[PDB]
Amino acid sequence: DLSYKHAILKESQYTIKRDVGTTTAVTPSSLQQEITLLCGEILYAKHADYKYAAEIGIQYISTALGSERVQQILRNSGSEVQVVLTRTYSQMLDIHGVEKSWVEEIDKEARKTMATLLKESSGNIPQNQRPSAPDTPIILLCVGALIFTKLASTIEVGLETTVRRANRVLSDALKRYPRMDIPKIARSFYDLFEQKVYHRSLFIEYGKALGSSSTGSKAESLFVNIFMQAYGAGQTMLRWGVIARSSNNIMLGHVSVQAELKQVTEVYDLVREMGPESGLLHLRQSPKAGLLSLANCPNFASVVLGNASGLGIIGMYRGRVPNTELFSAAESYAKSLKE
Amino acid sequence: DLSYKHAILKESQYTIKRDVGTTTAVTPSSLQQEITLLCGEILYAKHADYKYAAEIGIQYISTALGSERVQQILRNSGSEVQVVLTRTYSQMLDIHGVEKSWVEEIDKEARKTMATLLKESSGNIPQNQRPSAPDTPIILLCVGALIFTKLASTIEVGLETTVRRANRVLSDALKRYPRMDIPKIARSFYDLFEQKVYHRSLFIEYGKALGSSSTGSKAESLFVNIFMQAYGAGQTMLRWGVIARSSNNIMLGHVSVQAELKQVTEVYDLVREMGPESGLLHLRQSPKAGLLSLANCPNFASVVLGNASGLGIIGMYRGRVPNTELFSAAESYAKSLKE
RNA sequence: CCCCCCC
RNA sequence: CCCCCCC
RNA sequence: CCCCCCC
Repeated sequence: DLSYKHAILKESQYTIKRDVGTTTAVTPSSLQQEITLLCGEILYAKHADYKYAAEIGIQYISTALGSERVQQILRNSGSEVQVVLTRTYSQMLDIHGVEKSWVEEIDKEARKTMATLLKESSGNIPQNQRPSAPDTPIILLCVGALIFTKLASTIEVGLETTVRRANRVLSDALKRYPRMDIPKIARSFYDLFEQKVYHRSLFIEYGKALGSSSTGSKAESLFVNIFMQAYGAGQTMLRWGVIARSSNNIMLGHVSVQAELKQVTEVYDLVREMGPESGLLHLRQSPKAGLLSLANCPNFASVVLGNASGLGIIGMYRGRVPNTELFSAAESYAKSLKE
Repeated sequence: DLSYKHAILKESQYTIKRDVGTTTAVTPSSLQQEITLLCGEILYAKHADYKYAAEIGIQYISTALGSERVQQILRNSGSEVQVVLTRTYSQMLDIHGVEKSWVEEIDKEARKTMATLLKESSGNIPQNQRPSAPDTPIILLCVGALIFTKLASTIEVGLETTVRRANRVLSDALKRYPRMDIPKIARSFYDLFEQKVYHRSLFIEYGKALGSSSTGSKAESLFVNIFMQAYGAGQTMLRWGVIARSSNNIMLGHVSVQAELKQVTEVYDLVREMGPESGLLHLRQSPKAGLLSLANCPNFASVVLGNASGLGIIGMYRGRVPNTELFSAAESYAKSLKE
């Protein structure tokens, strides 16, 4: 059945159309040196409103890939959003859907903070501490990638995890910019990813275009590391299933587990059939996701969760254990094997 | 014989003609923003009559796919129903076959409820609690998809299951709209699916056009999840047969089971021959369904039902057990293997 | 005739 | 319906 | 995020 369902979904002669009357903003590569400034003036000043930081990160992505490539990416993502270009005025940027009041506020706040830290201090600002640093857009996109790995999770868990992991992953940027509010920027990125779902596809295309590069700075290598940490998002049950098989859990040989193993292997075969893009299904909110669910094998899922709980892997996972006796037996065996 | 029967049914040079003098209603995409309102004014008010909620969900489907694509879908489903377009009047909708009194009643009831909940309360209605929310048509179609998975079952079982599953599947919508009557909407959808059988084909085409989409909201992902839960409808005996084979039931090696295994494998080969569209045969009430029946293998069916009963899968399945001795032996072995 | 559980 | 830990 | 010794 599962192969037939995927065959129906894949073999479609008709293309969906959505967001027909909508538009979005991009910034041409000719403005990259400008957007960098903006992407850094968000980082070293303490701003009251961090509402469009995610849009500025996506603007930098658009400068990197190019306006035409970004339009093509949005078009092949199933969304008929018409790209609107970015202009300059007196210079500053007039990004579509980003209020000019916001851009002026961010610029003025950063200029005032820079003046205050230059007047009082000894005037020895290093090359990495200024807003026009060239890795500041990647530093913002690193907060974006941290909150990207938690798009399958909830908002509160995502924000808490983003802040906790960014105090260590982004320690160097925090030292360079003492006053960068990872919570508010992470909230902005979560809002962008939820509202504009095609920007998930744009962000993934940037991740690919960055990982495929021949050279990169440490910021881009960090961004790619986090982006790849997001790969199996929304499918931790499959990873824990292969973990359970590697652990040689005895309760995998139970009668009901052996009964469901056929369709479990069917799900894994479907994973292989989709191939490399299967991992990005839940990150993209591809409607085709959910063909990879193991919820139709309650006993296998309970055994997998029990094995994870025994090994300590389960952590604070919020999934359901359908069959509690199998869960407890598997947990006991996994603890025994671990000890 | 079974391959020959399918060859006769498939190799037909003549097309059937039905519903020749009949007509049905569609709504053009230009009215989607309007139909959404209607599809949500059914959800947050307590209506005396929920008679045409299913037709309003199908109207939203018609806006999504388009009027011309919907006409083509109805034509290729074997039904010569002439599509009638939807108009507006003073604005509200005049849907063909939907009485204007009903639309006026629903709109007035929703407006009165909104006025009552705005006058008494503190006036802090969130963006998701209002009728013009853009996921309300998908919320109605989710009740429709829940009752869709029970079209092979009976009406009472379908309604009971729809309400039971919708208290959990649709918990968030229920929180957003405290007064949405899943029983009456489910009854309306069951009535639509029984009366207009071509709307099963339309609803399946919407499911495909939604699953094939590159992006979607959580409502559309939920709808696709339920729609795929409906895939093997009307053929639980085949699923339980492959379950029995996976369980390695000893009574499958009995003399009579081994006698019938040849034509059983013939049925499964026919399943593979039809391919992806085989699962939707009973959902569509395709007359070609019934070639997949295992009723001509009473001993295999009894063994399969016994295995299911032993594993606890049988639940409250109402199929017949032809050979009770095989059923009991298979149930005993399945319980023994499970323990 | 067929279908019939749970998710 | 699905998802849900850590890195 | 990754890396981190010796030759």
